[PDB]
Amino acid sequence: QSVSRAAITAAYRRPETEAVSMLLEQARLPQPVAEQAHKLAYQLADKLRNQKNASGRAGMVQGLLQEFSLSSQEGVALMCLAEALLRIPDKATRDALGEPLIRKGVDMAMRLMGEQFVTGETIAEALANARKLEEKGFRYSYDMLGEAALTAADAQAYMVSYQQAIHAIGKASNGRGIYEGPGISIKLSALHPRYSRAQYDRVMEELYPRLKSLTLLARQYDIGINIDAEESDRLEISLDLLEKLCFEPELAGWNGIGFVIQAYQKRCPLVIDYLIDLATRSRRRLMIRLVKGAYWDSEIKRAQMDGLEGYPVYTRKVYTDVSYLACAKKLLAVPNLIYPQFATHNAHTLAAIYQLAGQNYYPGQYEFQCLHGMGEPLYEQVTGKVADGKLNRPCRISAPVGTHETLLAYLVRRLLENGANTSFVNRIADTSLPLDELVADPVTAVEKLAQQEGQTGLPHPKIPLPRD
Amino acid sequence: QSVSRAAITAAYRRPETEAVSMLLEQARLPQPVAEQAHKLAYQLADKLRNQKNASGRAGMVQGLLQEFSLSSQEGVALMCLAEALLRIPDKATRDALGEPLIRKGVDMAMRLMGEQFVTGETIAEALANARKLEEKGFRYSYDMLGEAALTAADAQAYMVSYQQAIHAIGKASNGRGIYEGPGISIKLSALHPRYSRAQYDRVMEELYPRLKSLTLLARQYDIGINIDAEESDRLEISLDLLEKLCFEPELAGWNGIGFVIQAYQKRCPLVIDYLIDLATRSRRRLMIRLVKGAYWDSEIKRAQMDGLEGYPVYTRKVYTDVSYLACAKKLLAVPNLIYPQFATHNAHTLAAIYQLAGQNYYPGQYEFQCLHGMGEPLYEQVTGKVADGKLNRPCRISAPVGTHETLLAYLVRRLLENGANTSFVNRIADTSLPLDELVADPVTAVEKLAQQEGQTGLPHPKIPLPRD
Ligand SMILES: Cc1cc2nc3c(=O)[nH]c(=O)nc-3n(C[C@H](O)[C@H](O)[C@H](O)COP(=O)(O)OP(=O)(O)OCC3O[C@@H](n4cnc5c(N)ncnc54)[C@H](O)[C@@H]3O)c2cc1C
Ligand SMILES: Cc1cc2nc3c(=O)[nH]c(=O)nc-3n(C[C@H](O)[C@H](O)[C@H](O)COP(=O)(O)OP(=O)(O)OCC3O[C@@H](n4cnc5c(N)ncnc54)[C@H](O)[C@@H]3O)c2cc1C
Ligand SMILES: O=C(O)[C@@H]1C[C@@H](O)CN1
Ligand SMILES: O=C(O)[C@@H]1C[C@@H](O)CN1
Repeated sequence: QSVSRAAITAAYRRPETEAVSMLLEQARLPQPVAEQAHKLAYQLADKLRNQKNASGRAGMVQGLLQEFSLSSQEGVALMCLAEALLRIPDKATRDALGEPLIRKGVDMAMRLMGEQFVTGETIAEALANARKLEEKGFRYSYDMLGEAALTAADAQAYMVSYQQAIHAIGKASNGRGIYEGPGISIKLSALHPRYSRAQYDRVMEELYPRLKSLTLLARQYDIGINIDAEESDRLEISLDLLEKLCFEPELAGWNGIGFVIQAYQKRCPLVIDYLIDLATRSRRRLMIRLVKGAYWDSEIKRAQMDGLEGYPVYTRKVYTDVSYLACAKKLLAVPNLIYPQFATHNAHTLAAIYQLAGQNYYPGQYEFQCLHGMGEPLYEQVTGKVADGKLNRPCRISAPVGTHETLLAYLVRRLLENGANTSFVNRIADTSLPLDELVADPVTAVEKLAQQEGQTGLPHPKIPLPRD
Repeated sequence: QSVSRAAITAAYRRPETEAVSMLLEQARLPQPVAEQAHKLAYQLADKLRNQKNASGRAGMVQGLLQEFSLSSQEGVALMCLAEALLRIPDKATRDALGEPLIRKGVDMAMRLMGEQFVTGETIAEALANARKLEEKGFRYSYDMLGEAALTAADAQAYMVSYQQAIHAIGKASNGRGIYEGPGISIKLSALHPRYSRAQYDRVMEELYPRLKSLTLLARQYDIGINIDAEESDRLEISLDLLEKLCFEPELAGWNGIGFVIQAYQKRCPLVIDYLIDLATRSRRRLMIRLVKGAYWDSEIKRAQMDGLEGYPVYTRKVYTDVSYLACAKKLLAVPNLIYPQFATHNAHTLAAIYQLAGQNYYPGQYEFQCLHGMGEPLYEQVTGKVADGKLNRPCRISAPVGTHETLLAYLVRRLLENGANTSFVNRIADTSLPLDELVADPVTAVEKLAQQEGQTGLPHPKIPLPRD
């Protein structure tokens, strides 16, 4: 392997104490920057939590819950009485006074919960809904739902769906280009049957020509085409595919190839070193989506079953946060080689990147990204005019496109993401968690754990090594 | 009295059968127009009811509620099971498996429920919030809360608050003018102590100079100034004040004087005849807000206590709807004399006015109006570009300004309006009421009642004449 590819391989499952300790100083925000990040994060989070005065109203209730020492079901009774009294029109009057059921249930629960996350049933419908936010400075990436093709027929249908989508998105883009215009994202697992266990030779013979074909088509329309990151044991083959793609003569001088990297992997910073070298060698600017990672629960389960030396992902959420910040700095350092796209719904992460990107933002420096149904509220504070009290930073919304028949896997990942006690979007909804705790700096949090536990980067107490 | 003033007086409490029968043909929409009104009303109402697919989702539930014959608490249990199952990360695993308390309570209930209806605590705060919707084509009228001044000191404080508000609104308007720019609305009951029983001479000596002063100030800034309509026994004195105001030399050639008329009053069409004559004589275009009326519950109570010959308002809601349509046609007929401002949250009423206004709309022909916290959803379909799927008709939002100390009366009127089974905004939320019933034409509804009951315009069966 090349020097950079070899380094990736060696970092695959390196001990967490080692991995985290190495990231810490790369992730640490300079005192000035950290303060500004905190203030901005606090502000974003406060505005989000207090949208319709939710907190102000809460304070009003408790202010009476004590003046009468009433229970929850008590204060409510009083409000009910007060409401009835306020409905008296005249003040004087007021004053004076089998398995199919289970299978169907899961299917329906999936669809009801999934609606919030899906932009459209078809690409035409999705694209029709774009103007509203695009006119506000938002951008879109269309995510054709459906993954892990099991059969040759399945993969072919996905291929056809991508091609049609590119034509549609490309026509809608109308030459807006890879930055301001919409793009598409693809899953390699959709393009090859049984990708999960597919061998190198067959992937190169069969998947690659499909990847190349879609990419050439995207280039014809000048839209971004992003390669999604999936399970960790497919990282290596995805890099091999990316490597080959970047050297296609027909793509020379075109910077629309995108690639996701997952900060929850120990390999992430090493993947970045490789990508930097690849952009240099292939003479392009890569569009890189930095995400934390959507498959954590499965990654942990998988590793515990394979009984290997360790995990390919961190076991404490705060370590993934630290990894993201360290990786963000690396990406921001090389604007000639990478267009960083910072996917996050986390107010601290957003504010940290905003400060790390430095003075003198220009549109092509970077963008934020979010998932439809999750990020719009946060980014409505971010994308738009400074005069309107926004940050004037672009956000690209990932917009799922598909019917109920393709929704399951995506929906499950969203449930895990939204339901996890560790998730920012879960904690922001816990009004008992103080804002300062919510937007706490991850590097400092890691150092606090280190002082308490006796060393930096210990694994989660409840997630022992697979061999234990 | 003049011919027009005399006609108003004679119509004060005319029998409902007579009043309604007289309105019917003036209100009747030409077959073509009625159909277009129905289609548009249905569309507006459907989009409002189905915002986040509320109905589509409802249909999905019942589709299973029968396939298993499950109770409400039953289907819910299944969804709960399905949700837990969908939280299993790996599919294989899933598959295999005293009076102060009362006074305080009323105060707090008032404030919690009132927030949705109040734009700002102060005029500066209110004005700061205007750009968002103004940029979308909305307009504002600021409603300084506080009415029915009891003391001289009270009225003076209201007067000062209005003056300060005009300066603020006028500065914010910045010469946008009476149509495109914000205006203010005032209550005569705020400007004179014990207005409810005030005599003509004292009102002319004391209230009028205040009204004149505010109006001259509004003219200096070229903003609209609207006289609110209050209880029915103050209609006459309000007309006397308006009459005098319209002939002030300093207001000559200025068309910013506004006046509300209430369609629920039997006098409404006669007031319009008077206003038409007044605009002609005083050589101005009057800004007229046609509203249905906010004091119905109190009007009925008042009449039943005074034991008079009849009611000054209709006793069936559908009659008020008919009155509004008849009155709207009268206003639209005289664009040189009146700028009609159609206040309503009712999709049928809106659609009917839209069609009645005819072909070749121009911005200065008319506007719609709504209350903050009630009308924005409906009018988001209306104000804005045709290309964006809107109707391109302006709506002016009435924006209450004030603290909790001035909120009570306004809030109570909003509770009655929102809570009434007869209110459009209440019925649209009743998903068991078919859309077609919701947007049913009021003239046809009245004719249906007439055929069933044996004559047109009978009073509400539950609201006998006061002397009964
Ligand atoms: C536009 C877009 C494209 C995306 N593409 C991909 C993609 O191709 N592949 C993909 O994998 N994800 C992808 N993601 C999504 C992504 O990974 C999740 O949305 C993300 O991890 C949420 O991070 P956050 O900063 O919003 O929330 P945060 O609440 O701050 O962090 C959330 C998360 O931390 C991690 N985590 C949770 N618990 C632990 C733990 N105990 N130990 C270590 N880490 C933990 C997870 O990665 C997790 O999702 C994409 C997201 C967006 C917005
Ligand atoms: C910008 C603005 C300014 C306003 N200014 C004033 C004002 O100065 N004075 C004022 O009085 N109102 C004023 N109103 C408000 C107003 O009168 C109510 O908002 C209104 O009546 C609601 O009508 P609607 O078409 O939205 O609802 P709809 O549901 O179609 O009709 C509602 C109503 O019909 C009436 N009604 C209810 N029951 C009966 C019945 N049994 N018999 C007869 N009629 C019945 C009422 O007038 C009532 O509010 C204003 C409203 C707005 C938007
Ligand atoms: O599948 C997922 O969970 C993420 C989100 C999308 O952008 C696609 N990759
Ligand atoms: O007081 C009311 O109820 C109405 C609404 C405002 O426009 C003022 N008049």
